Amino acid sequence: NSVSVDLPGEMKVLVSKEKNKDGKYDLIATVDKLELKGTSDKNNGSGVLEGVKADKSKVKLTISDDLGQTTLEVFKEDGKTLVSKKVTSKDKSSTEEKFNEKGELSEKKITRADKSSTEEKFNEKGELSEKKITRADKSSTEEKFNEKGELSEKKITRADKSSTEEKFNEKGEVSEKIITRADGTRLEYTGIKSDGSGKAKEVLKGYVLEGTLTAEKTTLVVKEGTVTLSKNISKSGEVSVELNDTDSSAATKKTAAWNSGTSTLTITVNSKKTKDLVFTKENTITVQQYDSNGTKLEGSAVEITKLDEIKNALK
Repeated sequence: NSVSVDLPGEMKVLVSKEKNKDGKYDLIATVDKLELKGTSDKNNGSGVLEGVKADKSKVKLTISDDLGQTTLEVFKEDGKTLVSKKVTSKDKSSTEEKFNEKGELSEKKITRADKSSTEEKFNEKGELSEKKITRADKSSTEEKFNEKGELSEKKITRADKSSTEEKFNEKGEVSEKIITRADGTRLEYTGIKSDGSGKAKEVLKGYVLEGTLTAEKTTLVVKEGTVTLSKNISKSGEVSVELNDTDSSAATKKTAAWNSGTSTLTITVNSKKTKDLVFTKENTITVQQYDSNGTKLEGSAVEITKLDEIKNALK
């Protein structure tokens, strides 16, 4: 009864082998649950097919004579006001537009043959509101602009799912910055001022570390009584941990060494190594105890899950 035909948009059309009552060829295709229907004086599968959704919008598919392009148009109930238009080519590239009630372009999206894309939204003056470019890999950069045409936010997401996200003030300087790492943990900088100064906050699994950004670097502090543990992030991004005890007694005072090659803070009490604090590549902290002498580590490292557990390690 029919013959099936492959079309640009991962879609297919069926075409009758016989002519109908009116000398024409029947055409049928389903497109998102909607069955579109039409007829053509041709039988290669080209032509227009139309439908109506349940909410009364009209759908029209036009398939070019050579079958190398398709246009899908959604209209409102009047059949005249365009809502969306998607044009697709057999190389898989594409164009989508969406329109508002007035019929201005509100959204536009170009898709390349390599699935990379550029998306743009326009405000009600028809000016650029937001733009996103997504790269062949999975990388993506993404901008927002205010009602004065100025950048207000920018976000550089990467292949590994890492991202930097900036917000901008009136001078067009960075007043907030959020840094996410592949592992989902964050670095959050707020209230950034022209000198450098701002709040800092590292968000980890189960707890947050707080501190300050200066133009020198980032310092996150944990305090327990006389002890202060400081986690420094330098302008290169390298981590350094530091311990200060405002204690003066010997039998009790804590003291620590940082080994940058291992990313491990070892704490000594009374000339004997007591435990190791490891700060991992998965940006977790772990603790492990030494033996009597302080020569070797024993048991198994234990992941810190709450802040109150870092404090108890510093007692």
